[PDB]
Amino acid sequence: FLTAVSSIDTFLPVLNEAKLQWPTSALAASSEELLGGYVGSQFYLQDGKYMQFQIAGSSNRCELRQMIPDGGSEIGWAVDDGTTHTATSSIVVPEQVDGVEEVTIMQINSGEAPQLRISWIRSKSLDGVAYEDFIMSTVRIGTGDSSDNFVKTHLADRTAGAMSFQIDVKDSKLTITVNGNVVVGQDLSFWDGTDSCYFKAGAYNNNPTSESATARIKFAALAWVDH
Ligand SMILES: O=C(O)[C@H]1O[C@@H](O[C@H]2[C@H](O)[C@H](O)[C@H](O[C@H]3[C@H](O)[C@H](O)[C@H](O[C@H]4[C@H](O)[C@H](O)[C@H](O)O[C@@H]4C(=O)O)O[C@@H]3C(=O)O)O[C@@H]2C(=O)O)[C@@H](O)[C@@H](O)[C@@H]1O
Repeated sequence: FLTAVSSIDTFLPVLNEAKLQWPTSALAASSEELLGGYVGSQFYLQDGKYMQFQIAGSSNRCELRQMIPDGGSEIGWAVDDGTTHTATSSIVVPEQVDGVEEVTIMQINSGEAPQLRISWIRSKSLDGVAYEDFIMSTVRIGTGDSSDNFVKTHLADRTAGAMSFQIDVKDSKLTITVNGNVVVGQDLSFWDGTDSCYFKAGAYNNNPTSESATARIKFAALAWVDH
């Protein structure tokens, strides 16, 4: 018997502003269904306090997608609309099983390309330095595929305990704060006028080396706010 995330109060504000996609982007459960007790092995309340996401398979996901609150439709905002768009979370990333290589846990996505992905990464060299078992940001500065289209940053090594995140977008600039420390005024002006941006959070499994290996991510808190 699995306990539903909506059975406690902690996540109700964000569930009232999200739909769930599982196991792919095109298969979704509405905000109303989430508030109404949606539960499964992919999305349940773990140890009485964690909104836990689980997913296996290449490019599969169990992920919340920002909606207009109170039964509204899909949100679309712009990096240059003058409003500050903020996402906060507290995440416990447990040890990922063999075959899981990268798990995107928060995003700014849009109808064009992902402006930002915060992901757990097993192993990567960045600007001549090797990092392992760590949290990375990937920001797009163009629409191409080569590395010049991205800015990748080591944010923090994965910790045993909960790790807090804050993503702030205002006036075409991005700030990321991890455990209260600023880790990224990153320019987003390439995306000026893109009116389809939205936040996501959960687990999106990228480039696994086993199709059966299950990514698993635990949220102690998640909120998205517009000021
Ligand atoms: O930097 C290196 O050294 C290596 O980079 C390798 O290329 C990377 C890119 O740098 C990006 O990380 C790129 O991110 C992709 C994701 O792989 C994934 O396709 C994602 O998919 C979106 C998609 O838009 C879809 O519509 C839906 O929204 O799901 C996804 C989402 O929710 O975000 O889109 C990202 C993107 O396009 O920005 O991934 C590649 C990669 O191959 O993994 C590579 O060049 C390697 O050789 C380098 O060593």
